Amino acid sequence: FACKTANGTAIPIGGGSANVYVNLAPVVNVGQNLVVDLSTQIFCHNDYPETITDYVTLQPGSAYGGVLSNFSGTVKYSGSSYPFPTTSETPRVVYNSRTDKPWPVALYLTPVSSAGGVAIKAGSLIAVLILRQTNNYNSDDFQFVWNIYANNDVVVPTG
Repeated sequence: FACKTANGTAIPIGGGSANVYVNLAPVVNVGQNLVVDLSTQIFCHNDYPETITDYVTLQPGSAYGGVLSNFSGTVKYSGSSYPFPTTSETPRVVYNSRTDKPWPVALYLTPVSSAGGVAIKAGSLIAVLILRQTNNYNSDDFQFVWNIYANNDVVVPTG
């Protein structure tokens, strides 16, 4: 399980935690508003698929940070939505190929205002995600943290 950002920046492997800088494009929707689609920003593969299959889950306690710290919403993880901040462990995503594919994650916000918005500055913290990596033929089982930072200035709609 080895990942990088769309800008080309490596993300640590093997249990190291990371500061991960991403571009975001928030959008207002009926119901949940999109904060960031990480599936356009973080790409991952498996460098040893013949010998091991990787499984990755999002752990409880994953949450917004910075100016979004007080907000709730949902996380779409591999085609299903779950409460955010997370209070349970998601099902597993499988990595079994050397070909980069998205980390299939998008973060949404529950409307709490009438037409409000929150400015996110480039360089500021968006979210703190806790990941857990396991595999099929081993007992290796470790957790690590991705601090998600904004690359660009945006307005997140809260209405």
